[PDB]
Amino acid sequence: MKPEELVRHFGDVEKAAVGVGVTPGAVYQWLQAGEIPPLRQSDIEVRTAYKLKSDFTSQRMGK
Amino acid sequence: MKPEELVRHFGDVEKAAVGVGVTPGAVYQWLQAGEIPPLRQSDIEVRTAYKLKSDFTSQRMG
DNA sequence: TTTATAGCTAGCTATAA
DNA sequence: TTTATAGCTAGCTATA
Repeated sequence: MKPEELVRHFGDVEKAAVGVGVTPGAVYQWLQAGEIPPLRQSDIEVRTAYKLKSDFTSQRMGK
Repeated sequence: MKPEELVRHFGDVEKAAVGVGVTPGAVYQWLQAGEIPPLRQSDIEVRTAYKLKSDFTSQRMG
């Protein structure tokens, strides 16, 4: 999943940082990079009960 | 998931290490500690197509 | 609220038995 | 094969 999809999912940056257990500064860094680091994407996919999918899972499932 | 479940799943430490994209020495650390680090547990769950469950998922389904 | 970035350390890899 | 641990940096937190 892309940082903007994470922000849509929880509603804003503050709620996204609380939703995945980081500081807002981590979410702004993902947004600026246009990318969530890979173990983090797995952890977000797990912690959201797969409502958000990692790039790994989307690729594996054939997009 | 516990480090013993991870190793039983792949067959041995070498195969576990290849299976989750780490060196065997990372797997020996998890076994000796008795725990796999949290983000790592999530990655193993995703990379095994949910065949192994993180402690988080195990607890949530309980 | 967001940007920019210094500064730290968990959790790896590398190594030497 | 496994132990013990040094060497190291990605990816955070803390800040300004």
